[PDB]
Amino acid sequence: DTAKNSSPIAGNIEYTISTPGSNYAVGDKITVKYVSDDIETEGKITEVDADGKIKKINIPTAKIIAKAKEVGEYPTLGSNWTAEISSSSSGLAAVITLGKIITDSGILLAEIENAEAAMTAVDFQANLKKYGIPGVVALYPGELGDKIEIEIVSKADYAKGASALLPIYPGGGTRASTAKAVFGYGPQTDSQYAIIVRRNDAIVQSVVLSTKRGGKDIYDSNIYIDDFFAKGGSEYIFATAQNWPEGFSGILTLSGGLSSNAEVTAGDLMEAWD
Repeated sequence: DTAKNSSPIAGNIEYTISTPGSNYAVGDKITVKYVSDDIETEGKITEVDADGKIKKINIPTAKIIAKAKEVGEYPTLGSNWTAEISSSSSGLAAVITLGKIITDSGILLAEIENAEAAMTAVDFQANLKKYGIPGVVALYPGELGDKIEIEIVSKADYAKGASALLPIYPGGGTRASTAKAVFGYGPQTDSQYAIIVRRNDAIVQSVVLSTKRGGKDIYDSNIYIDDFFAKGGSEYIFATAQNWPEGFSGILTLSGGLSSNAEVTAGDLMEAWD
């Protein structure tokens, strides 16, 4: 069929800011209802302009997806579903129109020598910005990449240790940060992020990398994201600094991994056996 690498884009809900309105604020809550009953109440406005016009929002999808599957509307959704901004907000007049649950990861990597071109392609990048997440994906295409989860902690949030409750994307909820428990040494600049890669409850990689060209670890090793990955720094994931949200901390669930039927080996099955 079609090969795809698991990404943080799949699993999100399409949205359009049909009318931006005005006087809204970041943090204003958003409710998604099904046939006029609350399903998800922890959506939020994530970007506004100077006049309070809504620019970006974030809607967690775990409860929406669970319900959609129950009622036979996954992942199309449709006109049974509505989004609204909490009545407590100062804003007015905005209209948010919901679409489907995204199943396309939006990315396929082949040889890591051409991966940066894929990672920085305009369509993929537009979706990273729209959903407010960094571009971190499974290195190899296939369903197995869905089992990779990334935990990312900024310098400011690293200092907080387990007091930092990290939001989980795109599903919702939070989880206490493990970065201070896992690393001896944390981010050294505000361009640096502790990245923990887990597969099947096991940390398979953990490293502090930078979104700033030229930044290095204590051994003068290059830790700028795109370089680190282009040079084969990971056997599990690939990433870009482009549109990495400044100060991002959070947990990324990857999905949408898909194999080309002809390319699957018995080895891939063994590796999936858990």
